[PDB]
Amino acid sequence: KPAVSVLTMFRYAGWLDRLYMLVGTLAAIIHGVALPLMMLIFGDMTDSFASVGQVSKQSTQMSEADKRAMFAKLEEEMTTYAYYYTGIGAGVLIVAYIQVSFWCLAAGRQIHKIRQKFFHAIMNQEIGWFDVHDVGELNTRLTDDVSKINEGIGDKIGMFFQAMATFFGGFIIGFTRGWKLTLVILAISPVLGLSAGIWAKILSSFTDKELHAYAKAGAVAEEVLAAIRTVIAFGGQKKELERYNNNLEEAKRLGIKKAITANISMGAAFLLIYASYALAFWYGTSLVISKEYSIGQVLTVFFSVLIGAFSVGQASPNIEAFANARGAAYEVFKIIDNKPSIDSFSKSGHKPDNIQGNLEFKNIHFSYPSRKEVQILKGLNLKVKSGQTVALVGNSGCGKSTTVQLMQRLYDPLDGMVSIDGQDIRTINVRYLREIIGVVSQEPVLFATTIAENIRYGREDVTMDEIEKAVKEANAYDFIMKLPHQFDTLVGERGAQLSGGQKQRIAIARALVRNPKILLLDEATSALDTESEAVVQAALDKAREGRTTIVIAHRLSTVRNADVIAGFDGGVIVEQGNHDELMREKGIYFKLVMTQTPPASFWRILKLNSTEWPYFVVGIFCAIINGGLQPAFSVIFSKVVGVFTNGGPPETQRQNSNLFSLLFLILGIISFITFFLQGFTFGKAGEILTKRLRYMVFKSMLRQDVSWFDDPKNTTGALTTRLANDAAQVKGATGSRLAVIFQNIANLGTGIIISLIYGWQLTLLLLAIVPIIAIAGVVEMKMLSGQALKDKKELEGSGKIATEAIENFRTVVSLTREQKFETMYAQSLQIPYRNAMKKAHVFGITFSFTQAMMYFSYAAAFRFGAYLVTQQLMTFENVLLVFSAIVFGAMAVGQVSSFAPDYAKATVSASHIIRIIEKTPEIDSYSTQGLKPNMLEGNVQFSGVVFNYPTRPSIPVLQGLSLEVKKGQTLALVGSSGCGKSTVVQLLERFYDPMAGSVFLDGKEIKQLNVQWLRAQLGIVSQEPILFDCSIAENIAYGDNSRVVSYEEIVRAAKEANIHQFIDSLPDKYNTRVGDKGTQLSGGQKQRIAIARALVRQPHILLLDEATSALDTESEKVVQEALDKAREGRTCIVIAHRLSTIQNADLIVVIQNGKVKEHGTHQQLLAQKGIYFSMVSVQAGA
Ligand SMILES: Brc1ccc(Oc2c(Br)cc(Br)cc2Br)c(Br)c1
Repeated sequence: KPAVSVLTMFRYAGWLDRLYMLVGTLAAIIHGVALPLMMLIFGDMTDSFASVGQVSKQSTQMSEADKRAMFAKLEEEMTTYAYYYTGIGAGVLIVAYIQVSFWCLAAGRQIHKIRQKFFHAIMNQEIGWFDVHDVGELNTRLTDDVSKINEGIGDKIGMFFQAMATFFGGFIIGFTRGWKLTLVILAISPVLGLSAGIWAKILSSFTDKELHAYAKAGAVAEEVLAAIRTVIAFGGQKKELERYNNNLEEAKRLGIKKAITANISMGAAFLLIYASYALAFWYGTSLVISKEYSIGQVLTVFFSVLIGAFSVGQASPNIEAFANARGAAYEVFKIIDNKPSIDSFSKSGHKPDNIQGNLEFKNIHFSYPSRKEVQILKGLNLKVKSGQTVALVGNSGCGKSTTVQLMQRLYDPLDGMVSIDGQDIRTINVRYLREIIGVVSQEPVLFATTIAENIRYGREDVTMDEIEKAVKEANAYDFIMKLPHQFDTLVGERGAQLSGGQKQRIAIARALVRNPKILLLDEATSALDTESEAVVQAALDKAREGRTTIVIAHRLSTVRNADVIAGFDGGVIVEQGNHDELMREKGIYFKLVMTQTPPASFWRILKLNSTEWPYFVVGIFCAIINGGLQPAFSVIFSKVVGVFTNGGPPETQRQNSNLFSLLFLILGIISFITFFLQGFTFGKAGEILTKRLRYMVFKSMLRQDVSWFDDPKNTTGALTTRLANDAAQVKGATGSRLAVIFQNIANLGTGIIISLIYGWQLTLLLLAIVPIIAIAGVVEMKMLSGQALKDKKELEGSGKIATEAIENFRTVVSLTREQKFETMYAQSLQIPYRNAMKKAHVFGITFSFTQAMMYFSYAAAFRFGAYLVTQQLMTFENVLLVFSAIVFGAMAVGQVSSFAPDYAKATVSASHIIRIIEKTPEIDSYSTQGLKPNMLEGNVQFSGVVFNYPTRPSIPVLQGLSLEVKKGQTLALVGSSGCGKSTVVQLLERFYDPMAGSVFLDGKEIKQLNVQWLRAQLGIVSQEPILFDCSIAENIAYGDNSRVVSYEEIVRAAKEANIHQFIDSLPDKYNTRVGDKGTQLSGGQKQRIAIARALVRQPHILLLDEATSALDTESEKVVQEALDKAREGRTCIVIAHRLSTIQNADLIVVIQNGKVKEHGTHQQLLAQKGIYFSMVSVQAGA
C-alpha cells in the first residue's frame, strides 16, 4: 500500500543516468513503432499483387503480355517494399540494443548507489533503533527489496514504453487508415474481456474446491499417520485404508466434474474469441464489396488494431514491476533519509586530550525502548574517581549493565547527565567517545578473519609488534603460538571454534590495542569455566591500574580488590564503599555474599497408467484432429484473402466470402467439439490414476513397520506432503501437456505438409529460418539464467559480510569501525557493479539479435515469396498460406518449451512415488504367514534381550533383559528412567524384533509367529490415548476389527471402563463424535474409552504404559480404579509411574541399564533395601 514519489525514487540518477533513460526510452518508442509500420507495408504489397491478380485474371486472352507489364509492376514494387523491410530490421537492430543496454546501464549504476547508501544507513542507526526492529528481516530487506527496485528501474521501463508505442501507433494507423473497422474491433473487446473474466471466477472458486476436496481425505491421512502406532496396534490398516479410499472416490467425482466444466470453459472461450475475429474480418470483406476499402488496407488496420489492442496486456506486467519497485523503495529510502540523534558518523563535538577519567552519573532516569511499560533506573547517583575501579553489584534487574550502555552513549538517558571528566558525554564526539572507552562484554564475538585482524579491529593502524604486545599483555600469546598458522588463524561461527576463556582474551587484546582511557567490564567473568576464569582474570587486573574502570559481574571474587563497590535496589543506588564497610553495613551486599557462600526413464508409471488402454486413444486421435484442424483456419484465411486478391471478376467474390466464413464457423464448432474431448479424456484419465496412486501409496505406507515412521526424514507432515505432491505431479505429466504436445506436433505436422506441397522450396526456406530463430530464442534464455545464477552467487558474498555486520552490530558499534564494514561492503559490490555493466551490453545484443532475426526472417519470407517464385507461375495466395501455417505451427511448438518443467517436476515426484510402493518392511503386517496358535492362556518370555532403537543406535536401552509372567498375574515394571520401562511393551507388540536374544509368549517365539495374530491378543493402553473423529461407539468398537462389534458388546466395554456416566449424559450418547472435531472432553474420558476399546478385544494380555501420566486429582483415582478392575483376570504388564498403585502387583521388576536388577513381590522388594526401596521412599516422602 505505501509507495514513493516518482522523482524521489530516481534521486540517484544524474547526468548520464538521466540521459541513458531518455535515449533508451526514445529508442524504445522507435522500436515499438516499427512493427505497425511493418504491417503497414504488408498492405501495400497486397495491393501490388491485387492490381496484378485482378488484371492477370481479367485477361484470358493474352499471356506473353502478362509477362511484361505485370512482372514490371512487381519488381519495382517488391524490391521497394523489400528495401523498406531490410531497413526496418536494421532499425530495430540498433534501437533494441539502445533500449535494453541503456536502461540496464542506468539501473546498474543506480542500484550500486542504492546498496552503498542503504548499508551506510543501516550502520548509522543508534542502538535504540535496532532494539525495536528485527535484524533478520532488515538483512533480508537489504537483499530482496533492492532486487525489486532493480527490476522496476531496469529494462522493464523501456519495455513499457515500447508497448505503449505499439498501442498508440497501432490505433493511429488503425484510425487514420479507417475509422470504421477500429470502432468495430473495440466493440468485440468487451466480449473478449468478458470471456477471459469467466476464468478469473471459475479457477479461483474451483481451485479452492479441490483444496477443500482432498483436505477431507488428507485429514483422514493425518489423524491416521499421527496415530499410526494405535492403528498398527489394533490392525485398523484395512479400515483406515478403506476410509481413505472412500474419500478418494469423492475427490475423483469432484475432479471429473471440474474436468467437465473447465474444458467446456476453454472451448467456448476460444470459439467466442475466434468468432469475434471472424466477424471483424468477414465484416471487413463486406466493406470491400461495397468498394470503400482495399483488400490490402483491410489487412493493415486489422493487424495494427489487434497488435495495438494486445499491447495493453503486454504492458500491464511492467506497470506492476515499476509499482512494486516504488513500494519497495519506500522502506529503503525511509532508512536512508532517517537522520539519528546520536550518529557516530558525525564529525562534530569536542575531542578532549589528556583525559584523566573522572566519571559521574547524575540523577539518571532511564528506560529501554520498552518505554512506559518498565522503568529500570529510578534515579541514580554514582561517581568514580580517576584510576579507581568501581564495582557494581545487584540482585536482579541488571541495571548494572545499563550504566555500561549509557557510558558508551549507546542511548541517551531520559533525565540526567553522564559526565566523563567535567563535560557532559553529549558534547564529546560519539566516535572519539567510543575510542576512549574500551569494552569487554559477557559473550565475546570474533569476526570471521584472522587473530591479527580481530585484534586489528581495535585499531586499523597497528603492526604485529603491537598485536604481539597486546596478546602477550593479556596473557593470550602463549596459547595461540601453540595453535598452528600463528597469528594467521581463522575464527568465526564457521571454523576453529575455541574455548570461551580463550575467546575472551582475544577480545581483551582487541580492546587493549584501543589503549582506552575508560574501561567497561560487564559480566566478562560470568558464564565461563572455573579454571580458565583465573587466566582471564589475571589479564583483567593487568588491563587496569593504568585506567579508570567500571566493572559489573556476579563473581564476588573480582570485587574485593575494587576501590569502591556499589549496590542497587530497584534502580536506586543504595549502598557504596569499600568491602569492609559494606560488610559492617550488613545490607544488600552482605546479603548476597552469604547467599553465594534422480531423473530417469520411468516407463512403469505409464504402465500403471495403462489400466486405461482407451481414454488416451480417444484423446490422442481427437488431439491430432484438433492439431490438423488448426492450420486449416489459416488455410481459410489464406483463401479468404487469396480468392479475393486472385479475384478477377468481382461478382463471384461476394458469394464465396459468405461460403468461406460459413466453413470456418463450422470448422470452429468441430474444433470445439474436438477440443472438449481431448480435455475431458485426459482429465478423467488423470483423476482416476490419482486415486490408484494415492491408494497404492497409502497402502504401502501402512505396510511399513514402526522402524520407518520413526525416521526423522518421514514425519506426519512430510508424509502427507509427499502423499499429495507426488500424485498431483504425475497427473500433470500425463495430463494437459501431453494432449498439447501432440496437438502441436500435429499442428505443425499437418501445416508442414500443406505448405511444403504448395510452395516448392518456399517452405524449405522457412524451415531453414524458423528453427534458427527458435533456437536463438532459447540460447538467450539460457544466457539469461546463467547471468542470473552467477550474479546471485557473488552478491551473497557482499550480503554475507553485511549479515556479519548487522546481527553482530551492537558489538561493532562498541568497537566503532563501522567504516570498516562500510568499505568491505563497498569493495564487495565493485565486482557485481562492473559485472552489471556487461549485463547491459549482453542483454542488449541478445535481445536486438533475436528481434533482427524476426524481421530479417520475414524479409526473406517475401524474398522467395516474390521474385524467384512470383516470376515463376507460383501464386501470392500460397505465400500467405505458408507464412501463417509455418509461423503459427512454430509458435505452437513454442508451447513445448514451456511445459518442459512440468515433465521433470513430475518425474522427480514419480521418482519418489515408485520407491515408496516397492519398499518392503522387516515386519510386514500384511503377511498372512504365521502360526495362529489355538491355545488361549498366555505367558511372556524375555530372555537375554538386547535391543537399540534403529534411529539412535548409540545409547542402549535394553541389554541382557530377562522376564517372565504367568497368566492372570500382574507384572509390575519399575525403571530408573527412559523407555526401558516402555520398550518392553513395544517388543511384545512386535513393533520391532530385538537385536539379540528373543521374546516368546505361549512358548513360541513371536519372531516366527504371525505378526497380526500376536497383536490381536494385546490390550495396549498408552499415556496419551488418541481417538479418531467418529462415534465413541466406533472408537470403542475400534478395538476389535475383522468383525463389527455389537452395541451391547461395546456397551459392556463402556461398562467396564467406567466411562458410561458420560455415554448416557451426552445428548447423542454412544453416537457422539470425539476427536476435537465434533465434541471435546478431558483426558480421563479419552483414557477410559481407550480402556473400553482395549477390552472390547477381550485380550489375554493388557499393556498399561504409564496410563496415569497426564492426569490429576479425582480423575487419577477413577482411572486406576478402572485399570485395577481390568487386570487381575488377565495377564498384565503395567509400567505406571505410580508406585503406590503398584503395591498390589503379583511381581515388581526394577530395570537397571537394560538389565533386570531387582525383582520380587512388593513386601519382598521392600524387605530388601535397594532401588525399589528407594523408588518407593522417594515418592512417599515427596
Ligand atoms: Br475466415 C478467417 C479465417 C482465419 C482467421 O484468422 C485466424 C487465423 Br489466420 C488462424 C487461426 Br488458428 C485462427 C484464426 Br480466427 C480469420 Br480473422 C478469418
